[PDB]
This record gives sequence, structure tokens and C-alpha cells, in this order.
Amino acid sequence: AKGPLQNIVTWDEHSLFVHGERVVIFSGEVHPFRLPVPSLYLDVFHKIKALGFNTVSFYVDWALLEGKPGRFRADGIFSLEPFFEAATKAGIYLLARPGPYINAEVSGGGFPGWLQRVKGKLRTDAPDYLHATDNYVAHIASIIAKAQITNGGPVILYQPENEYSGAAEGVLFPNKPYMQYVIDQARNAGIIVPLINNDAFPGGTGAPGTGLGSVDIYGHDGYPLGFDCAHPSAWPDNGLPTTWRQDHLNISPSTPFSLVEFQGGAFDPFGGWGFEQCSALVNHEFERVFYKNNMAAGVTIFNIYMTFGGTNWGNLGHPGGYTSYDYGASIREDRRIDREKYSELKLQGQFLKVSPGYITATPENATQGVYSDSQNIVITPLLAKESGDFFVVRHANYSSTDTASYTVKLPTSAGDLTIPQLGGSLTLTGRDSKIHVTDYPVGKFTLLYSTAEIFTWNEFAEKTVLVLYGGAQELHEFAVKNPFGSSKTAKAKKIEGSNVTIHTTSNLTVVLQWTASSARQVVQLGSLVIYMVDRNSAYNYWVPTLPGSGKQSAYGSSLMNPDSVIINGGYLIRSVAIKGNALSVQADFNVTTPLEIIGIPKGISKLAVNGKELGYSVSELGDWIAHPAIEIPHVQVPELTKLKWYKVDSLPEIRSNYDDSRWPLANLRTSNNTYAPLKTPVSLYGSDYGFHAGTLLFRGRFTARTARQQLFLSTQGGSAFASSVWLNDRFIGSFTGFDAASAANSSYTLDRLVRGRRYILTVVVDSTGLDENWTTGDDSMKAPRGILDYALTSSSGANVSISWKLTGNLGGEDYRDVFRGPLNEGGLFFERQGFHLPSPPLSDFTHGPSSSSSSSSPLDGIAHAGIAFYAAKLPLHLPAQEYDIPLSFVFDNATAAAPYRALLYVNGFQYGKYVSNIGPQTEFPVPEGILDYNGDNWIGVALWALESRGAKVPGLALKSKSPILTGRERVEVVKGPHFKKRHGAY
Ligand SMILES: *[C@@H]1O[C@H](CO)[C@@H](O[C@@H]2O[C@H](CO)[C@@H](O[C@@H]3O[C@H](CO[C@H]4O[C@H](CO[C@H]5O[C@H](CO)[C@@H](O)[C@H](O)[C@@H]5O[C@H]5O[C@H](CO)[C@@H](O)[C@H](O)[C@@H]5O)[C@@H](O)[C@H](O[C@H]5O[C@H](CO)[C@@H](O)[C@H](O)[C@@H]5O)[C@@H]4O)[C@@H](O)[C@H](O[C@H]4O[C@H](CO)[C@@H](O)[C@H](O)[C@@H]4O[C@H]4O[C@H](CO)[C@@H](O)[C@H](O)[C@@H]4O[C@H]4O[C@H](CO)[C@@H](O)[C@H](O[C@H]5O[C@H](CO)[C@@H](O)[C@H](O[C@H]6O[C@H](CO)[C@@H](O)[C@H](O)[C@H]6O)[C@H]5O)[C@@H]4O)[C@@H]3O)[C@H](O)[C@H]2NC(C)=O)[C@H](O)[C@H]1NC(C)=O
Ligand SMILES: *[C@@H]1O[C@H](CO)[C@@H](O[C@@H]2O[C@H](CO)[C@@H](O[C@@H]3O[C@H](CO[C@H]4O[C@H](CO)[C@@H](O)[C@H](O[C@H]5O[C@H](CO)[C@@H](O)[C@H](O)[C@@H]5O[C@H]5O[C@H](CO)[C@@H](O)[C@H](O)[C@@H]5O)[C@@H]4O)[C@@H](O)[C@H](O[C@H]4O[C@H](CO)[C@@H](O)[C@H](O)[C@@H]4O)[C@@H]3O)[C@H](O)[C@H]2NC(C)=O)[C@H](O)[C@H]1NC(C)=O
Ligand SMILES: *[C@@H]1O[C@H](CO)[C@@H](O[C@@H]2O[C@H](CO)[C@@H](O)[C@H](O)[C@H]2NC(C)=O)[C@H](O)[C@H]1NC(C)=O
Ligand SMILES: *[C@@H]1O[C@H](CO)[C@@H](O)[C@H](O)[C@H]1NC(C)=O
Ligand SMILES: *[C@@H]1O[C@H](CO)[C@@H](O)[C@H](O)[C@H]1NC(C)=O
Repeated sequence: AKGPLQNIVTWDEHSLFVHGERVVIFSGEVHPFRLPVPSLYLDVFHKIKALGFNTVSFYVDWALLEGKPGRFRADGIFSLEPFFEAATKAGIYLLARPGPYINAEVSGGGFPGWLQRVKGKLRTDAPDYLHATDNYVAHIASIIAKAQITNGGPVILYQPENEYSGAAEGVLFPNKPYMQYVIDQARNAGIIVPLINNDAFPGGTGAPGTGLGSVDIYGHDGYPLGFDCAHPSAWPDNGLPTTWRQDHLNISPSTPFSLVEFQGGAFDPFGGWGFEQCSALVNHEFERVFYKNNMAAGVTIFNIYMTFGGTNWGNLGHPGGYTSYDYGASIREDRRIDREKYSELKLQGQFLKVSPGYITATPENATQGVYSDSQNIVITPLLAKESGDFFVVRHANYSSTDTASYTVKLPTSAGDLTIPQLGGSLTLTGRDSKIHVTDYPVGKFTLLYSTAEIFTWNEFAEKTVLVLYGGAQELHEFAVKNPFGSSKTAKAKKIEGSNVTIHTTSNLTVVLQWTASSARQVVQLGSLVIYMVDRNSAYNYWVPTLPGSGKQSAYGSSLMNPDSVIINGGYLIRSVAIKGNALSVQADFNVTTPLEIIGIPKGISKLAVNGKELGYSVSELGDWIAHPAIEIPHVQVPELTKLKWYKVDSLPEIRSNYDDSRWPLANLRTSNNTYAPLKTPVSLYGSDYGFHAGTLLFRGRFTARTARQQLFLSTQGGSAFASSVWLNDRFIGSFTGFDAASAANSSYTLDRLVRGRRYILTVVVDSTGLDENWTTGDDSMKAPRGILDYALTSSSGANVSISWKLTGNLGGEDYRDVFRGPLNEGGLFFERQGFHLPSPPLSDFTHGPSSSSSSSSPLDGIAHAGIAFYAAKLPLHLPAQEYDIPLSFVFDNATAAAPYRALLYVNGFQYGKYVSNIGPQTEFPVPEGILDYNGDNWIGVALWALESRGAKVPGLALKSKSPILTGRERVEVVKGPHFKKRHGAY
């Protein structure tokens, strides 16, 4: 760490500077590879920009971009260019986090499965590991380098590595040569923006001052609330972080206090609680108490992990999670922004971006009974000589759901005051926290104090507007230094409301008291207009920024205090633009509402909403009240059970005529897997043969020595895997799986054999992904998939040899679907043939009447253990131009039903792994873009019946959410290749 390499993005003890402007970086985490629809990145960026955020943080997943060693590929849905372009179009900057290790609840933590064949320890300077990363970093860091702000792009910060924060016993840590090699790779590829790290906790690793391997800005992470979604109302003792200001001063006082990942939800395992329960844990209450507690410590680079989670499509996830990555985040997996936590987060983002005095105020120790007589609240001051103070108030027991009555005694430029000055008590209701301010600048005006929270303010050409809010029934008071200019006759004017009271002192400080309610109060003081609302009304206000000019026009006039228009109403305001005398608004509506526009730019006299001009009413304050057309239609979608379903056997391997001459031989007598030394005479680890994704199959030949033999089989597929075994066409048994099992020891009897005859065992082993590698020196990502051990013995105890063949996805690292990437397909027969792709060869399938013995529907299923694949055309004709209509596939989980596993495919993309006996996911959202809302789709369901009774899907339906009338940019269908007969398939 030796200072900035450029002068566009710089820093000091208090903040980043971008183009010379101090800024609070308020960022949301988005992972481009979890939303493979390029034209929807702008939708999510619009939703994050509207929170008041200025930045997005993103991972890149190496395993998707270098599935074949030596062949980096970031094209099509894997290109970052549409992601960068959308950031520029939205006016969002980016923190790039390309790893190589990212963790991220993705398969291998980002490491491609061929790292199982690297002997050295991962995330160390073992040269076989280091040099295995070089091609990926050279390519991805040069892509990121071109997108830097120094080249006119959105990238302002780069993170090397990920939570490099401790190691296994005996392993060098921190390994400074390792850390510096990782930095050098990025610098050598042209990264010149500052480097920021993300220590898992405040351990000091890589901080400035630590020499070799140090980054520019020390960052760390925090997930205090934890992940016990089992008990969403429980906030445990000592869960609130109380040491981070002092830890920051101890570790890196020269750089901004940075939380590079702060909890925005929780992951959820197989057999978990579901993301709705996680969103109830990490809810709006969590945000206002815990996020304001980070403001109490002066955070000025603050990223919320996750803000939009997306989906672990195409097997990209790790075994510790399932298909959904909704995360309980403020933006749902289907991109809806109806959770209350979204609107609460917007209040916080909009506050910070108009409050530059927050940056240079000094956070001090938390206090009790100092800034209030009350001991039942804790107050943390951020103090400044003249630029304004901030006071973060919480219950002393941070978990408390009680209501507290209090007053405060705060320092001001007019001396210390007990507030309310006009009588009465403030209220702090359960799991709330507030920021009170003193000497807060509002343009030319100054708030001597305010107990109500600030949503936004701006100086418009004819008035200054300030929007303040409280929770309902809270009494609040604020005071404005003489707002009347040289006038010694001017007075306050009540415009709306009958609750606000106003008292003016001899020096013309105006003191206003009001009790928040659903009825807005509005008072005009000179050219200052204050709108006083309750919190639930403030949730519906928006502050879109007015564009500048040129390529960077969407970044507006500045990052802090930008030129803006204030809009009351709407489910989303995406943007505003001026053209001539017209203000054009892009907006989404999920319910009817008026729109009230506050702060009309000079010279503008026309209004348009989503391209349609409309009139408006003008208020005495010059606000516009408009009533755009909002029709929310009934939507009908096709019944999946009435589609024309086609079926194909996807376990032809067990039929006596099956030829496996094309299958890879499992004949490697040694392995480079140093984490799981071989127990078997040949490797039966998928990754040793190039198979890293999805289900594996093994075929073991033996000659019977006795009529009865005993088979021991140890399989490993990752948490919640399963495995099934046949002897020729005879079902032997399944390990049916559970949340806590990543491997299984099974024992089976192979009876009634003909001595001297050859038999073939077919063993199917699912994989739920490769494990993460969070502890350096513990090569846990190298945990293999397949058969760990076996023993076949005759009835006299003799050992019986087995010779093996195996497969995963056809081609292995020479994977067949370059468009959908290296992990989308597993090894099941239908996948290997490409039968999951659009327009499959229906002559290879069967069709027959549902509920008949010739049924080809997944609703009728199969009457024996085995695996079938079902395909159907799903035409959709929905009004996607005008409406955002989220669609999802829902499986009915019938309590008494034989266990099965299913895979969901939509136009060739795998969009769901359903595990009927483990759960918890039953609803599988699929985005527009992957689905064609005005054309033919192909839907696929694989059904793996684990028990000899067989299985069926009890119910399968397409579900829609309420249509949202939308002003988004149009969604283009992703052009995934259709089926084509594969040469060399088996
Ligand atoms: C449809 O519908 C249906 C109905 O009808 C449904 O179903 C269902 O389902 C469910 C769910 O899935 C289920 O339940 C489940 O179950 C399961 C199973 O059970 C069974 O088994 C068991 C076990 O066993 C074993 O073990 C033992 C001892 O060990 C023994 O004894 C035995 O033998 C066995 O053993 C074997 O195995 C093993 C394994 O492999 C081994 O080890 C050994 O050696 C051998 O091998 C048992 O126990 C049980 O039992 C019991 O029960 C029974 C009944 O069944 C009975 O009979 C008995 O007696 C007794 O009683 C059985 O058997 C299980 O597992 C589970 O459990 C859970 O849960 C509960 C509650 O609920 C509890 O209690 C427990 O404890 C557990 O827990 C857990 O989980 C939860 C949830 O999630 C939580 O909350 C908690 O906390 C815990 O957790 C943990 O674990 C897990 C696993 O388990 C995981 O996952 C986790 O983790 C994760 O997470 C966390 C958060 O929280 C985090 O933190 C972590 O992380 C980490 O990591 C990362 C990365 O990776 C990093 O980064 C970071 O940093 C950190 O953080 C993660 O990982 C934790 O760990 C349950 O129970 C049931 O069953 C069913 N039912 C029927 C009727 O079926 C379905 O689901 C539906 N579907 C849909 C689609 O929806
Ligand atoms: C169209 O899109 C809009 C978004 O633009 C969607 O609107 C959102 O819809 C969601 C879902 O319904 C709403 O969230 C849920 O809100 C309910 C209702 O509570 C909220 O509103 C009432 C007013 O109607 C407030 O009084 C509530 O605030 C009190 O309670 C909360 C605790 O629930 C507390 O934190 C507050 O401080 C406040 O407490 C004060 O009053 C209470 C009650 O008297 C008093 O006891 C206390 O002492 C204080 O005085 C709150 O703002 C809420 O019940 C739901 O929560 C429960 O579920 C979630 C899990 O989902 C848990 O996290 C939570 O802990 C509860 O168990 C939700 O929060 C959301 O507010 C709403 N947003 C807006 C902008 O309207 C529409 O749904 C979309 N429509 C369609 C058709 O698509
Ligand atoms: C801090 O406040 C919380 C919330 O009021 C308290 O947690 C309650 O604790 C009681 C007694 O253990 C439980 O029966 C309730 O279920 C809890 N409620 C919640 C929502 O979790 C807590 O005890 C207080 N802790 C301190 C240290 O006094
Ligand atoms: C095992 O590692 C050696 C280097 O010692 C390398 O030559 C070989 O290619 C590796 N095997 C596999 C199949 O990757
Ligand atoms: C399987 O048994 C072996 C002993 O041969 C043991 O080492 C291993 O832990 C067992 N695995 C599981 C999942 O029980």
C-alpha cells in the first residue's frame, strides 16, 4: 500500500473521493452470473439506484468462465459487458470482486472442479495453485480494467481474494507472499483503482501498515444477526456490534471505515426454513437498528450482501444451499421490491446522500444517560465543530420490543438544549433506532436541530424542500434558524395539516412540533417548505436524479446532494428526464396511486409518465398532482397439467441391451487429490475425469464368484445428495438422502447370482455442487464426488474385483453447451443427449393419455425406481411490453408420497433441483428472458424415483404474481440454442 495510482478515486481517513468529491459509498451486492438475462441488469440497477445507493458490488465466478482449463470464455450470458453498460446507464459505480476465490455459496466457492487435480494447497503460494489462477485473473482483471472509471467506465474499487482471514493449524497465515502475488496479478492486468479487502472479522489482515500483501483500504465484513431463520424474532444478547469504531482506529485509521459485506439476508440450506422466514429475520427492523448502528460508527463504504440474490441456476450453487438465492434480500429473487425492508432501506440511502456533514463528523463512544436523562436508551454522537452533529439513538437493550419515552439534551451552535423545547416526550417504539441532528445544513437554511428523521432535501429554483418523517404517533420537534432573510415581518405559513404547532423566538428561530400520522403536515418558512410525514408515507417517496450530459449523464450533477425531483407515489420511480419543456418519468405501479411531483425544474410545463403525456393539478406550492392510467389486469396462464407431455426413459443404462462402449473408463490408478487419498484401486472421483457438475453415473462390471455376494458402497455427493444402485436391471437400493448427509455408507446383498456370469452395477450419485474452501490450508473444495470406497465379497469372504466406467456431463471439460456454460448439465442420459434443449426430437419420446397406463405425464410418473424425463411445449402470450408479471413453477408436496428428486429445465436452462423428501423449495421462479412471454417455451422435468414403488409429481402449476405496470426497458429473450443431435453422445 503506497497511495493512489490515479487521482479519480482517492481516499482519506473519512471517505472515498470520486472526481474530487467526498461521498458515502452505499452499495448493494448483485451477482451477474445469478441472473443470466442481460437486459434485466438495468431493472435491478434501477431498483438499487432508487434506494439512494450509488454502487453495486459484484462477484465473478471463475468456475463458469474457465470450465476447461486454459480456455477462458466470458461470452453471451457470461459477458460482463451488459452489466457494465447497465451500471453506466443507471448511474451506478461498481466494486469488482473477481476472486479467484469468492465463497459466495457457489459451487467450489468459485474454484473450477479441475482444481481437485491440483496437488498443492488452495489459496496459498503453492505454485501449482498460483499458476492455475493466472489465466483467469489475467483475463477477468483486464476486462474489469477496461471498465474502470479512469477509462470512462463504472468500476471504482477492486477486491482481491475474499475473506482471507485465517488458516488451518500449521499453515502460514497471513501468507504475505501469497497476498502480494494476488495483488500483483490484478496490478499487472491494469487495475489502477484502489484495492479494498474484506476481512471476515476485524483481524487486521492485509491492512495498510502490514507491509507485503497490504491493500489500499482495509475492509471487513459482518453478519451479526446470524442465520438462525428458525427463530426470526430472536435477536440474541450481544448480537449488536459495539467495537467496530475502535477496531477501525486500531487497525487502519488512515482509510475509510468500510464494511465490504454487511448482512442483508441469510443463506438457507437444504432442509432449511425458506427465504420468507429468512426475510422475517433480516427485516426492516433489523435494518433500522443494525444499519444505523454502523452509521453510529461512521461507516462511509457500506455494502449490503445480498441486495438482489437471484438464482443458483444450472448447478452453480454449493451443497450448503439449494436452487434459490433469494437470500431474504430487499429485492426478491423475482426482482419484486414489495418487502418492507426495501422501503426502509430507501429512507436510509436517501438520507445519507444529502448529508455530507456525516462524513466529517467524528464518531465517539456510545453513551447512556449523557445525551438524555433516560438510561433506557443508548446514544452515540458523531460530533463536529460547526458542520453538524448526528446522534444515533437505540434502546439500551438493542433487542427490546418495548416503547421508551425520552427527551434529549444535545449540543448546538446556540448551546446545549433539552428537546422538545416546546414540551412533551419523544418516543422510541420497539426495535427502532433514530438519527437526530443538530446544525444540519439544508441549502441556505439550517436546522438548529431535528428529532424527526430526514428523508431528503433539495434547493430548487424557487423553493427549498425538506422532507422529515416519524413513526406514527411519535411527537417530533425541529427548529430552523431565521429563515426569513432580512425580513422582520415575514412569518410561518401553515399549508397543510392541523397538528403542527409553531413558535418563533425573538431571534426568529422557528420551532415546530408535530405528531406524525397518515395526515401530512406542510409548513412554509420564507422559501423553505417542510413536508412532515409518517414513516409509512415516506416509504412511497422517491428521489430520482436529473441527468447530466455525455456518457456519464446518468450520474447526475454530483454524487452527494445531486439535482433531483422528489416524487410522492408509485411502486418504483426508475428515472426522470427533461426534454424541452417536458418532464418524463419512468415508473412502475403495482396498485393505483396518484403521483405528486415536487420541485419542477424551471421552464418545464409538460408531464409524461412511461411515454404518455398527461395533465396534472397544480398545488398552491407549485407541486404537480397527476393521475396516470393504472389498470392491473387479470392474468391467465396455461395449466401445466393440460400440456401435451412427452416422456423418455432416462435410465436406459439398466436395460440388458445397453451398450456402454463409448463411456469413459475409470481406470486411473492414482489421483492428484491430496485431500481424499484413494481407498479404491482406481479413482472414482468425478473431477479426476473432468466431471464437475450434476449427477454422476458409474458402471461396475464383475464376475460372480458365489450365488450371494455382499456389496459395501461409500458414496459422496455433497449435502442432501442421494444415490441409487441397480444390478443389471434389478433395483438394489437407494440412499435417499437428508440435509445433514454429504456421504453415505451403504451395504447391499447381491443375491441369486449365476456363478461365472458377468454382472453390471449401475450406481447413480447426485452432486449438489462442490464444497467451499473458506479456511485456507483446509482443502475442503477438493471433497470428491462419486464413490469413495467399496468392497464386493463372496459368501466365503473372498474379494471380487470390479472394473469401472463413469460419466458426468457429456464431454466433461469439453462440455457441449457453450452458450449455457460448463455447469448447466449433469450426467443423466437425457442431459447427455441434449433432450433438455428447446425443440427436442419428439420421435425419441413417447406420448400417451394422462391417467392411463400409457401416460407420458410427470403427474402420473413411474411405478418403479428409475429416472424419466418429461418435456412439453408451453406457449405464453402475456403483455410483457406493458407489465412485469413474475412467473414460477410450483411443485405440490404431498405428505404421504414416495420420495423423488426432480430437475426443472426451461428452454434448456436448469432452473431447479427439487428434493421431495428434503426441501424446502417448492416454488421455482424463472425470469422473463429465460422464458419467452410471447412465444413457445420448452419445459422439462426429470423425475428420479428413489424407491421401488416409484414416484410421481403430485401437482405442478405455473404461478403468477400480481402484474406490475412497468416503465422498465424491454426484456429481450435469451437465444439459447435448440436441440441438435450430438455426435459422440452416449
Ligand atoms: C415435503 O414434505 C415433507 C414432510 O411430509 C418434508 O420432509 C421432511 O423434511 C425435513 C427437512 O429436510 C426432515 O427433517 C430433517 O430430517 C433430517 C434427517 O433426520 C434423520 O436423520 C438424522 C441424522 O442422523 C444421522 O446422524 C445421527 C447423529 O449423527 C445418527 O444417530 C444417525 O444414525 C445418522 O448418522 C449417519 O449419518 C450422519 C450424516 O452423514 C453421519 O454423521 C453418521 O456417521 C452416519 O453416517 C436423525 O437424527 C433423525 O432422527 C431424529 O428424527 C427422526 C425422524 O426422522 C427420528 O426417527 C429419530 O429417532 C430422531 O428423533 C432422522 O433419523 C434431520 O437431519 C433434520 O435435523 C435438523 O432439523 C431439526 C429441526 O427441524 C433439528 O432438531 C436438527 O437438529 C437439525 O437441525 C439442523 O437443521 C436445522 C434446519 O436447517 C437448523 O435450524 C438447525 O440449527 C440444525 O442445523 C445444522 O445442521 C444442518 C444439517 O442438519 C445444516 O444444514 C446447518 O448448517 C447450515 O446451516 C447453518 C444455518 O443454520 C449454517 O450456519 C451452516 O454454515 C456454515 O457453513 C458455511 C458454508 O458451507 C460457512 O461459510 C458459514 O460460516 C457457516 O455458518 C450451514 O452449513 C447446521 O450445521 C430434520 O429433522 C423430515 O424428516 C422430513 N419428514 C419426512 C416425513 O420426510 C419435505 O422436506 C418436504 N419437501 C419439500 C420440497 O418441501
Ligand atoms: C405493492 O407494492 C407495495 C410496496 O410498494 C407493497 O406494500 C408492502 O406490502 C408489504 C406486505 O404487506 C408490507 O409489509 C408488511 O407490512 C405489514 C403491516 O405493517 C406495516 O404497515 C402498518 C401500517 O399499515 C404499520 O403500522 C406497521 O408498522 C408497525 O409495526 C411494525 C411491526 O410489524 C413496526 O416495526 C413499526 O415500527 C410499527 O410499529 C408501530 O405500530 C405498531 C402497530 O400498532 C405498534 O405496536 C408499535 O408500537 C409502533 O407503534 C408496518 O409498517 C406487516 O405486518 C408485515 O410484517 C410481518 O411480516 C414480515 C415478514 O414478511 C416480518 O418481517 C414482520 O416482522 C411481521 O411479522 C410486513 O412488514 C409493506 O409495509 C408494504 N409497503 C408499502 C410501501 O406499502 C404491496 O404489498 C404491493 N401490492 C401488491 C398487490 O403487489
Ligand atoms: C432484550 O429484549 C428482548 C426483546 O424484548 C428480550 O427478549 C425476550 O426475552 C424473554 C425472556 O428471556 C423471552 O421470553 C422473549 O421471548 C424475548 N422476546 C424476543 C422478541 O426475543 C430480552 O430478554 C432482553 N434482554 C436483556 C439482556 O434484558
Ligand atoms: C496431476 O498433476 C501433474 C503434475 O505433477 C500433471 O502433470 C497432471 O496433468 C495431473 N493430472 C491431471 C489429470 O490433471
Ligand atoms: C463410512 O465408513 C467408513 C469406515 O470404513 C468411515 O470412515 C466413514 O466415516 C463412514 N462415512 C459415513 C458417511 O458414515
